[PDB]
Amino acid sequence: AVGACVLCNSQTSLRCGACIRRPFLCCKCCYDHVISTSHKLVLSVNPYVCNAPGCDVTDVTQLYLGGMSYYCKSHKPPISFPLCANGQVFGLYKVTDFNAIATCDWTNAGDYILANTCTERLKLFAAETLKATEETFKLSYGIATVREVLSDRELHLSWEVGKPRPPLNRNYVFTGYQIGEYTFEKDAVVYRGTTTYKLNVGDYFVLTSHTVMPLSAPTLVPQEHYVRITGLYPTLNISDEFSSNVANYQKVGMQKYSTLQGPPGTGKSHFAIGLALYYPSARIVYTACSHAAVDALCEKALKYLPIDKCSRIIPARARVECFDKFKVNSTLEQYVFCTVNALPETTADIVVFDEISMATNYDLSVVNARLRAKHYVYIGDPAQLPAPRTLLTKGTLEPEYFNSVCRLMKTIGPDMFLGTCRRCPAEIVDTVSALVYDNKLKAHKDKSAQCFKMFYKGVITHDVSSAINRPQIGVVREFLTRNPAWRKAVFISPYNSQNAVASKILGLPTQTVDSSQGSEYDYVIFTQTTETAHSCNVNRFNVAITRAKVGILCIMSDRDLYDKLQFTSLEI
Ligand SMILES: [Zn+2]
Ligand SMILES: [Zn+2]
Ligand SMILES: [Zn+2]
Repeated sequence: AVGACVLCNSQTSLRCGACIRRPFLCCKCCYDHVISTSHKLVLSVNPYVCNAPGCDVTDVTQLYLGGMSYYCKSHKPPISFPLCANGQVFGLYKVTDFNAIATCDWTNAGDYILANTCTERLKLFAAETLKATEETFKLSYGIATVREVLSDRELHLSWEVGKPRPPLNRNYVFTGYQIGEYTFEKDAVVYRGTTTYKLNVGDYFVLTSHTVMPLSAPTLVPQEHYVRITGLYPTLNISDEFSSNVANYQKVGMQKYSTLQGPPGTGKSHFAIGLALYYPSARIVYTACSHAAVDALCEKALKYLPIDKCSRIIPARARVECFDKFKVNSTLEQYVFCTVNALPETTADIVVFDEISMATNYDLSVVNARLRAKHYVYIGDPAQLPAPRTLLTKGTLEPEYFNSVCRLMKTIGPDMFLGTCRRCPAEIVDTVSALVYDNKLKAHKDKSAQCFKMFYKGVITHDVSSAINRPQIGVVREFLTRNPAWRKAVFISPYNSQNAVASKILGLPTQTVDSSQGSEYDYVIFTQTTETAHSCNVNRFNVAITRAKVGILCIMSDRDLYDKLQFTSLEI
C-alpha cells in the first residue's frame, strides 16, 4: 500500500478509495481531489474511516487522528487533529483535469478530449478508468439463451427481462456456455461461432468482460533525436522498389519514435516491410490491434522477407481465423507478427505498430510495456476510422483525440507522409484530398470514368437502431442490370442491417465501412442509408470511397457529401 502519486510522482500511502482504479494521491493532491469531487473515501495502510463501533463516517473531511486511530467529530478524543487541514490530507511523507477523469461516465466526447490533452500519467489513469468502466458496462446487458435451432447459420433467442439487449453485429463478441465465442447478425437471426458446436437450446451467451490490468509504461516513450542511425545497420543495395522510402527509413534510425501518415493506398504496408529490407539485420516486431491488420502485414512480408525468419504469434484462445503461412508462436524469430493483446514480453531493434488510428491509449501503453525497442514506428492515418468507443453517445470524437500518436499527427504534423495514392481512380483521390488531407494527397491513377454519384434519399427503416434503405438497394439493383461489369462489386454501407437486406436482394459480397478499412476492391457500391452523424462522418466517408481501385457507385442521402463527391452524377 505504498507507491507514487498519479499527479506529481510524490511518495504516498494515500489512495482514493472512491476511484474505480484506486490511484495513489499525495497529501496536497489527495486534498485538492476530496475537496472538489464527491469522492471522500481515502485509503492508506488502513482506510480513513471512523474506528468508533457501528459508526459510518467515511468522509475524510469529517475525520480526525486520535492517537494512531481515526474518528469523526462525534467520536474523536480532545487531542485530535483533522485529517483535512492546510491544503493537505494527513498521510505518510507529508488537479482540475484529474477530477474530471475520476468522476466522468465516459459517455461525452469531452471526456476523451481531456483523456488525451492531459499529462502522460493522466493519459494512463484515463485509459485504465475508461477500460474498467467499459468492462463493468458489459455486465449491464442481459443473458441470451437459445430458444430454438433452425439450421447451421440461423436461430431464434430468449432475452433476460429488465436488463437491456446489446446490438447484434460482429462488433459484439459473446461467449457461449465454454462452448466457444459466438457472434450474431439480425425474426430469422444469423449465428456465427468461432468453434463448430451443434447449437443447443438452453445454453446461453455472455459478453466476455475481461479484467483491466494496470498501466505502467507511457502511451509514447520520451522522444530522442539522434545525429546518426542508432543500433540499426543499413544496406547500400536496397532495391529500386523501396528507394522512394530510403530518406524516410533513415529518419526511422535517427529518432526513438516516428509517426507515418499514410492515406489509402499510399504505400504503408510497402513502407513497413521495406524497413526490414533496409535494415536487414534488425529484429522487427510488427503489431496492430486487429488480426486483419497483422495478417495484411504478414501478406506483404510473405512476398519480400524470408519465410524462415517469420513467425505469426497466435493466442491460445484462437478467436477468429488468422495467417497460416508462418511458423506459429516461434517468439524468437527475426520477424514477429502479433496483435497487441497477444504480444509476448520481448525486445526488438524496431517495433512497427500499424493501423494507428484504431489504437487506444490503453493499446499504446500495452505495446510500450510488452516491447522494449531501439526504435518504434507508428503507421496509420488520423483521417481514417478510430477504435469504437462503446460508452460514447454524446458528441463526436475528432481525430486529434483518437490517441496520442493521432494527436501528434494532427497538431505538429506527422514525421513522414506518403503523398501519392496508387490505388484509387483520380475522382476518388481528388475528393478525399480536398475532404480530409487539405489538398496534399495526389492521384497516381488517372480518372477511371467509372465513379458515379446519385442523390437518392429513399426510405429509412430501422432494425432496432441499425438502418435500412430498401429504395437505395432498389436503385443499385436497377443500376446492376444496365451495368453488368458491376456484378463483381463489393457492397458497402455504414450499417450491417442495410448490408443484410443488400446481400439477400443483390447477392453482392457485403462489408461495413469499418470492416472495409485496410481492404481494396475493383468496384465498390456504397449506399449512405441515412444522413445521420454516423453516416456523414468524414473519416467513415473517406474510408468508404477509398476502397475502390477501378470504380465506385455512391447512392447518397447527405447533400453536403454528395456535392463534395467529384464523380459523374447519375439519374433515375
Ligand atoms: Zn500530488
Ligand atoms: Zn477519486
Ligand atoms: Zn464516529
